[PDB]
Amino acid sequence: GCCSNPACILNNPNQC
Repeated sequence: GCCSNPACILNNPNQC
């Protein structure tokens, strides 16, 4: 999901 690095990390909401 977002544990590695999709666009999630940029905002760092979920980050997994």
